[PDB]
Amino acid sequence: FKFMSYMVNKAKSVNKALEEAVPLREPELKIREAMRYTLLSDGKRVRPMLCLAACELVGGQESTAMSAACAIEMLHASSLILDDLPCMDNDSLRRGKPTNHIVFGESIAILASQALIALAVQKTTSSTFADVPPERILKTVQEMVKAVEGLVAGAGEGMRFDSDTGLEHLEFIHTAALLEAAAVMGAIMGGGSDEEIERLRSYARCIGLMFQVVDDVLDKLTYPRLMGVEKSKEYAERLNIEAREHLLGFDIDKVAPLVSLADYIVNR
Amino acid sequence: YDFKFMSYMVNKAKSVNKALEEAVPLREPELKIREAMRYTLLSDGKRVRPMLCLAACELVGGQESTAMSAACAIEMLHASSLILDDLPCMDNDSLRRGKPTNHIVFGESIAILASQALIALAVQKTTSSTFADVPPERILKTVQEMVKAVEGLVAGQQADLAGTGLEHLEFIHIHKTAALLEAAAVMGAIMGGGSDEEIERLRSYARCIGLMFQVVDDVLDKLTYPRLMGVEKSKEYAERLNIEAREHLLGFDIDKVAPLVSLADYIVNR
Repeated sequence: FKFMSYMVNKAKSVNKALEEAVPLREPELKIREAMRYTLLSDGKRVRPMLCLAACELVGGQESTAMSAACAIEMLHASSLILDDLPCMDNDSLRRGKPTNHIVFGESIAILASQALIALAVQKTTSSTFADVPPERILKTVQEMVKAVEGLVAGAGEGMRFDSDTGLEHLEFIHTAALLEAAAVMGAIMGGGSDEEIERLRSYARCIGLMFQVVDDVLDKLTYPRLMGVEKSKEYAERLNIEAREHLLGFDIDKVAPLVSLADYIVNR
Repeated sequence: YDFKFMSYMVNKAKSVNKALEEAVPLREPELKIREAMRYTLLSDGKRVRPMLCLAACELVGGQESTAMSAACAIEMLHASSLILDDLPCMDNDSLRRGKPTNHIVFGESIAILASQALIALAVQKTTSSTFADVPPERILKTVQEMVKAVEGLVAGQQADLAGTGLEHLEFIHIHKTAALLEAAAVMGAIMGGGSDEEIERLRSYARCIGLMFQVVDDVLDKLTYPRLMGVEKSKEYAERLNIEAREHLLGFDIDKVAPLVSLADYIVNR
């Protein structure tokens, strides 16, 4: 389907706004090259793509959220430069053959991740575009830095014995902030009502969660074995239903792309 | 040794510290990540940058009230970068001032997390300012000033890693050491109501005083300043810096500028 199309187009459209955000120049230069090595590899720009979406959805236009969108992907890149560190997951190679720190060193990787965190902010914060009331960018950056916090953050509590019979029901409790951010920033920039902004953050959570439920199905703690694939799957579809619910309120003519995104997730 | 100033510098420091402590409470969760940030952040300073921020507010006719979130921010960012530079990957320093560093108490994994939470909280706290008795238009200018600071730090941390009159040390120093100082001055200047020119005069002052710290410390003694110079010619650089700094303050109210002059005084009189 074309949802892939258009989906593909946004991604190409984004990839170009990205390559100009971070060009080649001497000062400083490698940090800029390290930035691109991770930032401009092939990836589904889901996060930025969702930003533009949320913007168009609330009655704005794609280019206004473009630099919000560009930053939310910058934060993404800053994070997994850091996640692939030995201190953290220590994934020697992911997607790319080597990871950033394996090519450039831990020192240079870490630095690059910071340059990228500064840059993202500068861009959303680069005052810009539609000359959206600056009162508004604030909330945008706010929500985007609010993101990096819950990103750092990323059981028990309950127990019962039926006795009818040997039941012993035990309950537990248990990220994807960049996704919510993307959604929210975009809705902000495109001129969103407080309540549309929150509808969209609810949505972003649901599809955030059903991404990894679905990916785990494709295979310490996983999402398999606990419960069941038959179970994990239904879970994911229940989420897809909720995501639809949060889309209720918006004009019917514009929710198509987010309805479709949702479905693209679980339909694998 | 000057009192009143110290009295100044101290009461001011206490105000900031109280402001910091409450900005980062010990509440769960990430308990040992709020714990890791607090360890470095709440550790005793040396709260010049926040002072300078606050001073620069008052000088351009603002209240200490207005620039406190900003003052916290810059000291947070100081912390965040400080944690990062200590990392084995980078300067590799187990101890600082007799106590041991963040990552030898919490491990590299948490240290890094703590610095990221700090740089994220730093930014947040400029924008998230009450007393919005002030237009949001130059809260934004404040934020970009903190951005530049961060690029300066990166720039500078990166140059530090390059193990005859070469003197790029000045570049290193400005970029890392002086940047936060300049950010302090300016972010405070901005919040206060300052003209774009009052601001740059402060930015220059902040830079002279920046330089002048590192020149004098080197002296009260892997290239350092007195060696490429010779012990003395460093010591006039200081006072040349010292004067230049003072020049930059000419034009201001000769009352409200007392601390910034006195600050310069203090430093070179070592």
